[PDB]
Amino acid sequence: GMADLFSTVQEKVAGKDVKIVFPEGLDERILEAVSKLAGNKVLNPIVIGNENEIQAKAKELNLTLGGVKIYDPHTYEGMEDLVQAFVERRKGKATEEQARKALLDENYFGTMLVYKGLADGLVSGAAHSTADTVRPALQIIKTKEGVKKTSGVFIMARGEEQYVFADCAINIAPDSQDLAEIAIESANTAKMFDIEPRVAMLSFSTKGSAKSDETEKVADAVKIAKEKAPELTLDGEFQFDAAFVPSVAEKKAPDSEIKGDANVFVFPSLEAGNIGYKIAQRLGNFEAVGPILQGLNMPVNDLSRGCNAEDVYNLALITAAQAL
Amino acid sequence: GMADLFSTVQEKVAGKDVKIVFPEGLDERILEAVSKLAGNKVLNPIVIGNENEIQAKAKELNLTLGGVKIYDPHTYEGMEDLVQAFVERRKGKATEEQARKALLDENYFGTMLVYKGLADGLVSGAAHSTADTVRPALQIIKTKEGVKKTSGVFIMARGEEQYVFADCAINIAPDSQDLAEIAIESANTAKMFDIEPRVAMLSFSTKGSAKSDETEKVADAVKIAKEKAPELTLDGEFQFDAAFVPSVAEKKAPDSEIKGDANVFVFPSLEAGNIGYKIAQRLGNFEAVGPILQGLNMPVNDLSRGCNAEDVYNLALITAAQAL
Repeated sequence: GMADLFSTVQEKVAGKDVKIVFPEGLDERILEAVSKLAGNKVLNPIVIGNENEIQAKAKELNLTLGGVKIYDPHTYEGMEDLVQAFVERRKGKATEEQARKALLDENYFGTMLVYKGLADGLVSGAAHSTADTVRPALQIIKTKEGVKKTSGVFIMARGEEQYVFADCAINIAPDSQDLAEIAIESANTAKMFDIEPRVAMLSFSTKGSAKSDETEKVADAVKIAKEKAPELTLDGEFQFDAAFVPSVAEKKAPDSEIKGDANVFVFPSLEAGNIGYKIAQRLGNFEAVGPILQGLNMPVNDLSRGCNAEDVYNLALITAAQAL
Repeated sequence: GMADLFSTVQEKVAGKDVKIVFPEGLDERILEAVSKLAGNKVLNPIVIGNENEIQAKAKELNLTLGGVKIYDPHTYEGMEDLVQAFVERRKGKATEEQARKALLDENYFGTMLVYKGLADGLVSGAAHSTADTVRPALQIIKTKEGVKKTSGVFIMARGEEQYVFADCAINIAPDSQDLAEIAIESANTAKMFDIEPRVAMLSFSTKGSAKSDETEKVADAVKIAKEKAPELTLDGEFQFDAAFVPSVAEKKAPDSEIKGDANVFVFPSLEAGNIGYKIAQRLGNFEAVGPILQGLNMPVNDLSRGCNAEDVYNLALITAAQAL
């Protein structure tokens, strides 16, 4: 099912020994996943925390920290090189004493590391709010070329069915500019899982039906997106019908690239997207892969507190894929 | 499936010979439905339009207009009375010449009838925009006691599962007052189909998670509703998880009337509610009964252009139930 989908990712990732930092060094979920990732030599895990503590924790979990590297912010040699890199990146917003204090935090340390090439991607979240992960990710590592914000996609899968759901996690109330972006960036993220982009900007009316600011927003959003990325197959302001079942596509809106065959759905707002993926999951019995951030300079992803020890492993595979 | 749900309604409706007006007299969907309703003596259909025409059209669909009554705005004997009743209900907003013109419109004419007791409910929409149906319904018949607006609910059903989805059709951007309303009104409508109300005001966070205007809105809504209707089992600001799966309920928000067993979900906005019932339908493979308006003084419902001849039949059953 969804598993067939990760082996695809792990295929590209395995062997290229990509470094992924896991700030939550004492978390057994992280440890178990790290211990196994290193054990099968899929990628190079870098844990963060006190070595003696981490080592002892791994032993009570009957684990071994094989090809696993450990960095402790209170011992790390490159500190001032880092502390100085941080203050410079914060363009004055940070004193030296501040940066020093800041970098003693596992998430910030781990991010400075990804930032200075000493790691290729970060993976945290199993013991921090999603903000605490995405925060530094935005102060330090920043967004790529023509991107202004990050968004969280969700790979959805049921047997052969695989879709992407646009920003059901970060941006609360996106505007025309943002939606256009989420669409384009999601289409790129969908490439990673070997899916062929076909975006459908969702709303509560199809190409005209109801006309309010809400439908304009999405509509406007489609112009901007079609304008920026002309080749991307994406038409806009579709109800889920029009976007999902072909019969309804020709009735409500023919003469449109999307012929009721969209596989990347961009929601109009966080209220619709979050409730959306969740209904698809709990009601449609679709497997759902947690929020995957996108559009950053370097891969950074957020696990859910109470995640699975195998969720850490897979987020890791997705994160290392984004870096490759 | 859904079918059992209708026999339930038809059980209460059949025999009490309720009158339902169908303004779209020349529509074959209405004619086929009206022909059958009258055929089984379920209710008393009143079609609106030219008799010779309607009669001729019934002929080419191999229909008989048995216990079906036909009213023609251009012939109706009580028209003078109706025009005056309209001007009065339009408190000066309409001239006499204007009300006369207005009442020659099948939707307005059928609404005036419902309004003066000559019919019990109206059913239109098979050939008019949803605006054209709800318009006169709001100028003429109006909202009940303490209701300020209408909202469109959807009965959802898959096998044994039956739920109600809050305003996925009328109100674009509801506020705390409206959401609170939609919740209470939807809980009542849910009674009609023999469902035991358990409202869950949805959003993108559970009791506290994220705090923005958006979560406040819904949260505020829950106070207003619990205040107004103390006995109604409804707790608020749940993500769909919290509302749908018990495991998630005790984790994210125990000490709440809703223990992951909600069966009436009130969405925070039309973008979420419309995209929501449709994902449930096309992905969850749930059967969805089109928009059912609620809270008006007299039943008025809207079919979708391109509905089923059986969709008219069932909307009629529901509309007649709302009247009883």
